[PDB]
Amino acid sequence: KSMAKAAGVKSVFAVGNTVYMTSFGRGNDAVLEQKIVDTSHEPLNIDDPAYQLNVVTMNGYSVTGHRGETVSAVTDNPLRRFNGRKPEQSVPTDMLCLKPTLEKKFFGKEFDDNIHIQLIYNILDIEKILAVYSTNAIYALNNMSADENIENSDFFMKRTTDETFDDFEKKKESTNSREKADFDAFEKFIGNYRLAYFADAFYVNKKAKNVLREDKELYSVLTLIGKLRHWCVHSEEGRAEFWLYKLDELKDDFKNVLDVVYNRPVEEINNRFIENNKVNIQILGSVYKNTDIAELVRSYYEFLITKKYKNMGFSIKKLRESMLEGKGYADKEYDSVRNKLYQMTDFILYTGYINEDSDRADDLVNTLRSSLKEDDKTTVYCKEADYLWKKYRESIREVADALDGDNIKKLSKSNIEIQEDKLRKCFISYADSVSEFTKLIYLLTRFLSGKEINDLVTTLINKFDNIRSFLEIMDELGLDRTFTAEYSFFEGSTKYLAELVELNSFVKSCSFDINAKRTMYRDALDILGIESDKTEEDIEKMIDNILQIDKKLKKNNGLRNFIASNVIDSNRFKYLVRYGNPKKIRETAKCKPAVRFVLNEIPDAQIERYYEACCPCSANKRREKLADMIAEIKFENFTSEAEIKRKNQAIIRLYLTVMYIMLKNLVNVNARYVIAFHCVERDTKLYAESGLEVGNIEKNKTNLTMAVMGVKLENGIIKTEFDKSFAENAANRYLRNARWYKLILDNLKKSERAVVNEFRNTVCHLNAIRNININIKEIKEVENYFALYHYLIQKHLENRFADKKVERDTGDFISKLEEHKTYCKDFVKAYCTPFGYNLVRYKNLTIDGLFDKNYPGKDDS
RNA sequence: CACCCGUGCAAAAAUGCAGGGGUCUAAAACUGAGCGGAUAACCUCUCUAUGG
RNA sequence: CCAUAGAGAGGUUAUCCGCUCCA
Ligand SMILES: [Mg+2]
Ligand SMILES: [Mg+2]
Repeated sequence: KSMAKAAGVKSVFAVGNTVYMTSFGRGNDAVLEQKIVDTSHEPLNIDDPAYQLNVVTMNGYSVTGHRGETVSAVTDNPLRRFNGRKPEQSVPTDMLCLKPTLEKKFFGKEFDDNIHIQLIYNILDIEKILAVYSTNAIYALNNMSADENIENSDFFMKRTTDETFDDFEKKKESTNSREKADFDAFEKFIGNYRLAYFADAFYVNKKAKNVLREDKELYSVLTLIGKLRHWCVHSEEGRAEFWLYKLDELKDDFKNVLDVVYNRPVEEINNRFIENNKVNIQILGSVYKNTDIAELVRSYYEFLITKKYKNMGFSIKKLRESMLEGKGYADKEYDSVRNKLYQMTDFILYTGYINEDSDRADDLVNTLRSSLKEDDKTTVYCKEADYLWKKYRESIREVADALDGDNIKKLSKSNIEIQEDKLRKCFISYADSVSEFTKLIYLLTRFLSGKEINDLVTTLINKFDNIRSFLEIMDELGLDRTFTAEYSFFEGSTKYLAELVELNSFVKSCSFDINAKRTMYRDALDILGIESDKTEEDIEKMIDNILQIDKKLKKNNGLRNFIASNVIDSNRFKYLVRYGNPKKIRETAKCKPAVRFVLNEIPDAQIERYYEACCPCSANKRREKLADMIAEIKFENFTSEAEIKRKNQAIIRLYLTVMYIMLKNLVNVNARYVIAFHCVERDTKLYAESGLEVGNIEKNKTNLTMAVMGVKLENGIIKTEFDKSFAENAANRYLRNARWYKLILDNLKKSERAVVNEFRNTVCHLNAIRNININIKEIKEVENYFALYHYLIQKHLENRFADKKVERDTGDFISKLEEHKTYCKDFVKAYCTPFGYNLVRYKNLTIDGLFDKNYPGKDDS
């Protein structure tokens, strides 16, 4: 929407007395355009300008650019920020007024410019996007313990890298009671049958078989994840504050375990590439007679794994099926080998366009870049496809007639020896030459969904690209880039970016272990709610009897083998079994308002499909009628009678989707408050250095927002009222406003230290939705996930504060929370006060409508 | 539809207009041609399992 | 033999995140 950004004005920096401007270069690169010194402009980039200045004024610059459509826009002078209607030109400061402190921390001294602060804030944001995912992985691992009752377990909380497994093993005969339980929890964790759900991190493939890793390696993985969560959320004093940025000093055991876990896919991709694609390689070698097979395998590797020339500027898939349309290859005979035939045809087209038809590819991309309507694009594709078919008909037929029958088997067993030294110089780098930060990121991604795997890496790509662009900009201007010894990790930001993009080239979701079907069957029974009178030591025997494991399902066993054949292998069940406690997600599925409201986010196509598969007329009554089908699903104990069974068998996928969506987005909601508390700790640490008496944050979490606001606690409560002088003497720019200072003070006067402490503990340990089955029991309506999550956490707080002394404000809040079966809109802003020093974050995390980026709504005062 | 900042005009403190903000929040960037990952329907084959 | 379910292969249509090239 910003016409200034549309016209190409990437940034407006301000260093010293001058002001520099930049434009959008190639991708995320920034290129200087011109500099301003007191309404006098000296242009830069004379060779290829991006925009020109029409009139330059003290309070703004007018530009016109030709990025897309010629649009004229106006920018504002950075030196004039906070210098309007009441020394008129100075470098702007941040909202928190921590710019000098952050600069003196990251770099060796103060800087009289606002370029370094943006890089520092990007570095800070790197930690923000890691705490959300790191505490999410810890949620899954801690939840894999399958605790049935109320669970407050904390295993990874105490884990630290400073001690190795040799010292940890010394706690077996230790005379301290706490260390006994510390070791017993680890023993129970490694003895768990559900570690097979993360076989890529907990299992090693050594006919051979994949077995559980050694205890030392399991402990190292667990300690690494726990310490990453600890460092991401908390802010430790001393050298522990720079653990992620000085992972070089990790112990030998942790280094070796990181190397081993990272080497698992790379060895599977490089060392057995020929063995995995032998049939295709041999067929292509027979086709391309004149080429060298050593170069052919390298080209195939570039086409499949690296995929660096694949961005040819046109859709090879669409080209291939415009070429093959209307021919004999659409028959039902070739679907058994389509997966190889189509890919080999794509490789043939890609090689042709790379080598001999590069000019034709350039002409095609030029024509496509100026295309008007959809009719033109398909016509150009049809013409190119006609040429490609007339050129490659014989080769395609030769491939197709040698891709069936005994020939596939013969080429699948025949040995092929190939000089591979050419392929080595293109193989993706092993763990030997890959940095510990990226290896740790890879290890972390083993414990979360594939969608979050992509999101976590890509955000890191963007952040490191921004860091690199900022660093490059300050080298052109002659500024200082050299970080202090604490943060020297960022000097190699280019190589970290390269390693991260290389990792993203091949990263996939977590992989199960083939010997993990009995546990998944039991888990599916628990999730669907099928119960048996048999004990724990007999249900396993019954599962072994039915499976007789490579499955051998007996005849006419009914739901017993129906589940084993149709619900263990489902992708939805794979997603849900590693996320959410199986014996708990059934009870929360009984919340009719919760399932009814979550069904609104489900696509109107999925809803129609599953309504047509259960009932035999508006969408609202459709959703309502299928919501109670999801809620009260039932089965047997372990015409219409079979019909009501088939209905519940059909509703299984929608049930699993509903549960997974609810749990995932509730954890996403909790991630915001995890980030907020991390920020509170970090900013307390920063303000402590700047010269502000912040007190002890651990005792009272509102100490930051009290010291910044200027108030203090005496006799347990604040004895200071509103006075306009306090607003203007605030430590940061957020609280300089009188009305919001007053509102934050008012909400702060009705909070409790213990309540805020437990809010912090519940947000960090994720207990609010770990005991979701208890805290969701009585809800009248659900309006959004903000409301649902806050109801859950308020119910948890009331449940624990049942017998402890609670003062008038919290008592009134709990009374409201019990009278109305919905979250109390005042309790949230009462216990959200530790974020008051950051007013925008505080308002985002208190009133809904402002909470969600994708769901804007009206804000009430 | 949040917060802050610039300018213009009523006005004694804020409103109305029009803009900017990687240095505000999970939150800087318009269009076309594509690439990778993930999800959700529909069509056609193959392999399943439940039922009449 | 028909109904339903779930997987694998190939396409089609939305959607989100990131990246390359051009204007
Ligand atoms: Mg904690
Ligand atoms: Mg930012």
